[PDB]
Amino acid sequence: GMWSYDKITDYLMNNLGEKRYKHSLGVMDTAVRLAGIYNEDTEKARIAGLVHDCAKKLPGEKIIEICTNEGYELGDEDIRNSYLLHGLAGRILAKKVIGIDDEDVLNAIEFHTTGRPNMSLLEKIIYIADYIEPGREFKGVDELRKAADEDLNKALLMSFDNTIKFVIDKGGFLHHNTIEARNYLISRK
Amino acid sequence: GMWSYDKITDYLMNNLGEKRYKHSLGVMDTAVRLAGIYNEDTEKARIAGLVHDCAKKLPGEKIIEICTNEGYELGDEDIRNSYLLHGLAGRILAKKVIGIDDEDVLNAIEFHTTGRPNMSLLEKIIYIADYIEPGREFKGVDELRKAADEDLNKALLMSFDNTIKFVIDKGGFLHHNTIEARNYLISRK
Ligand SMILES: [Fe+3]
Ligand SMILES: [Fe+3]
Ligand SMILES: [Fe+3]
Ligand SMILES: [Fe+3]
Repeated sequence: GMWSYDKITDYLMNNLGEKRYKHSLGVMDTAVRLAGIYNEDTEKARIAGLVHDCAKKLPGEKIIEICTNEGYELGDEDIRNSYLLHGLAGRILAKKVIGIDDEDVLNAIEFHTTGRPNMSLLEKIIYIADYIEPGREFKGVDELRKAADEDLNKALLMSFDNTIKFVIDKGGFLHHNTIEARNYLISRK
Repeated sequence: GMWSYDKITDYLMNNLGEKRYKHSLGVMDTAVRLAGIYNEDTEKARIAGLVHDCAKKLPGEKIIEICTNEGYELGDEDIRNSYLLHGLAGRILAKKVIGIDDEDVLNAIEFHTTGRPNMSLLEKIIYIADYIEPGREFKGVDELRKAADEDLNKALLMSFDNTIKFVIDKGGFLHHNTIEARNYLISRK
């Protein structure tokens, strides 16, 4: 069955450490706030936000092993940036360890690192909450916060654009889910 | 059989018009020059460069119809930027109308608009020649020309980066082949 809130918080503090656990509470609170604005279920928002980073502190090799063992097919393109995953590994832990069965919550956890095409409202909220939670501080966090409060799709687009430019600037790999997520928003806009 | 050079030039002038035909001769000459630098076959370079834009002046709807009729499966992601495709339609015309059978030449024509992972030397030469042919003039064309003369992979990477940033800036769609082409170069670098 599903773990109690208190059992979950114990598990997250143990696995994530103080700083990342505090981040997670911030994401939770932010997800709940956005849920209020957009009429999303508050408890779906609270649980997905709370547990979204449950696999964050695992080594990439272990993340890959968890995903592979549970039946997910990963390609070389998924393995080469193993950081990214922690969303899928987190979905797996949320389902198999924590006992969370809600499909929307599991998707929101899975795709929070990259986004994807045709995201649910909950998926969007969890994705953006990670960027705008109160504990975050970076150039432009404010416009992003404003946009999230008014026009969620705009906020995601702004985030995707920033990510892609940053990766280009750093010479890193670009994940297809992020590219496809952005295209999908442009085509609906 | 394959058309004579003179028949090809007649066809290109008629179909492309003066300005775009002149561009094509520039690409041809540039491809030949780069072929000399990199030890690629000069006649493969000359024909691919000459005919690469043979389908450029067709309407997008007709480009799509040519590709579909000849058996290529196009997705919504291919159709939404139909401009791009003219490479595949050009490959089809080069094979079925002009009588060009060389697989490498056909690939170089097909992928000149986007690039792709694991390009041949000829594919790379045709792709970059389009950007650096003498008739071109834009911010940074010079560094691109320098890089092409010394480090072809560097030049492509620079081009892909520029394209992606430009599309983001303009709010357009990003084609998976360009993203995948860039990732492939980063992973070999
Ligand atoms: Fe995360
Ligand atoms: Fe996070
Ligand atoms: Fe072209
Ligand atoms: Fe061209």
